[PDB]
Amino acid sequence: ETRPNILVVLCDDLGYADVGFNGSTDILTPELDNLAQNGSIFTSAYVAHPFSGPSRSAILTGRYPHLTGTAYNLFHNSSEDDKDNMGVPVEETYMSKVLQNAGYYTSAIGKWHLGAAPKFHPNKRGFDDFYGFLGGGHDYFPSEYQKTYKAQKKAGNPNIRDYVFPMEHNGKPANETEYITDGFSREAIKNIKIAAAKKQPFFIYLAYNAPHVPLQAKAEDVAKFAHIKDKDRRTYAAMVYAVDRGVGKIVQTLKETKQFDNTLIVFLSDNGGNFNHGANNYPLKGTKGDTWEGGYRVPMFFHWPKKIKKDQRFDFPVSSLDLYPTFTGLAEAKLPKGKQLDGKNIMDDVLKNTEPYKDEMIYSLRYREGYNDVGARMGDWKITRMGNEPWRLHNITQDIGEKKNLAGRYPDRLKEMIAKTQEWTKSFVKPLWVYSVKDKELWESGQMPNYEATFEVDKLVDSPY
Ligand SMILES: O=S(=O)(O)O[C@@H]1[C@H](O[C@H]2O[C@@H]3CO[C@H]([C@H]2O)[C@H]3O[C@@H]2O[C@H](CO)[C@H](O)[C@H](O[C@H]3O[C@@H]4CO[C@@H]([C@H]4O)[C@H]3O)[C@H]2O)[C@@H](O)[C@H](O)O[C@@H]1CO
Ligand SMILES: [Br-]
Ligand SMILES: [Br-]
Ligand SMILES: [Br-]
Ligand SMILES: [Ca+2]
Ligand SMILES: [Cl-]
Ligand SMILES: [Cl-]
Ligand SMILES: [Cl-]
Ligand SMILES: [Cl-]
Ligand SMILES: [Cl-]
Ligand SMILES: [Cl-]
Ligand SMILES: [Cl-]
Ligand SMILES: [Cl-]
Repeated sequence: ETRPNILVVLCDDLGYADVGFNGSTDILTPELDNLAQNGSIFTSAYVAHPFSGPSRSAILTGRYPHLTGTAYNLFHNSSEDDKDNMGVPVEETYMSKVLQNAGYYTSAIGKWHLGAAPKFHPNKRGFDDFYGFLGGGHDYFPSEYQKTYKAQKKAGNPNIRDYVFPMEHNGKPANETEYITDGFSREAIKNIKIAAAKKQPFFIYLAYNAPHVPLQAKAEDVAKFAHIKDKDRRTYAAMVYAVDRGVGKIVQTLKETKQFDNTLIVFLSDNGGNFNHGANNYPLKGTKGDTWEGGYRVPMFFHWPKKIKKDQRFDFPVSSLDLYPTFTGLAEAKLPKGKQLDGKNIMDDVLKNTEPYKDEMIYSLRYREGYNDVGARMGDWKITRMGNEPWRLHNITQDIGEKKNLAGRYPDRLKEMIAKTQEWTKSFVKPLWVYSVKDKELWESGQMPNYEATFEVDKLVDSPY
């Protein structure tokens, strides 16, 4: 039929300069590069939050996490009891469910991080099939983590880390035997073949945990980078390379089943690279978690041979929030009544090279221990507050590294963008959970969120003398 298949390939903590098509000089990603070159590379792509849980929530709900109560990560080994509601609210309908109701065969593979209790399970949230783990990460070698899991059960460990838990397949044990990146690639191939056999459009949410810690890589991938002297960089490159291998096999499967031409492949990272653990975000400033560009500006391409031209670069800013309305539009799917969305259906803009966010803002706000980091972009201009320092105004097109603070030269533009961003925060909800005890103390006493203090300007720079 006319409706395209959709494959999201979502990496975890992949740095900005860590794929070939986005600038890498040491990591080799020929299969991803080939896809990017045969479609549209997005040079100003943003995720809705600079860390996983809230970013993933935003991709699947189509709303900023500040509107859904999900702006902090779930903790390690979060409650698996429905009564504790440790998960994204069930009332916020996921794009997977919408696609499933419109006749797609739907599959999620890899990392979830959206709730470990039954009501939050992928199979309850629109996925016909799920293969992966429910929490925030996982050790990569089954021979290693299955030994550790059994050994800790035998020792009577009452709090085994979910990183070594057996993975699952629709709620049954997975009995994985491969390096799990290779396993996730295998399950993607299989689900592509199932969709081909059913003669049904597919939506596959392939959430590799690579290159997220722990840095663990196959010897055969390491040898591709054996000369790289920094052991972290060497292992990380091999981890990314393994994803690239899997994408190459997925691509051959799509061609063999004749689904390649009419499949939209979207590749991105859930957030910026963590430069403490192998990642490189050049030329951006900062690291995973920041509201510098480095925390939430990510590599992205769209690949869809039927519609998207080759060698395209799309330079206008876009959001991972656009995936929900764009995909449901492509699926000719009807949104549930009352569903709220923060992004736009951008596919016509990509095809015509027009500006979807013209005179509109793409935002980040990240909660810290007593203050807020903020970023906000319109057109060529961005405002940033990091570490509760004085506000910065950057021409992000001219100054991608956020080095030249123009707040003094153009104070009206600064204040203009502040006012719009402060108005945005008036729609926020309270978090359903926070992350640390410190967090809970600050919110309970009203020290957080204090958006009013976040949007102070002149008193941060004026001298009292
Ligand atoms: O690894 S060891 O040093 O041996 O200790 C481990 C374990 O420590 C790890 O926990 C996580 C897995 O690797 C890193 C180690 O510190 C951690 O990475 C974290 O993964 C999370 C997802 O599972 C998140 O990505 C997390 O990042 C977040 O951190 C906070 C919360 O939200 C923001 C930020 O505010 C986000 O960036 C990331 O750091 C240790 O916990 C355990 O005690 O011992 C193990 C060894 O047995
Ligand atoms: Br749902
Ligand atoms: Br397993
Ligand atoms: Br860290
Ligand atoms: Ca991440
Ligand atoms: Cl453990
Ligand atoms: Cl084809
Ligand atoms: Cl740091
Ligand atoms: Cl064409
Ligand atoms: Cl700085
Ligand atoms: Cl001005
Ligand atoms: Cl709270
Ligand atoms: Cl002020």
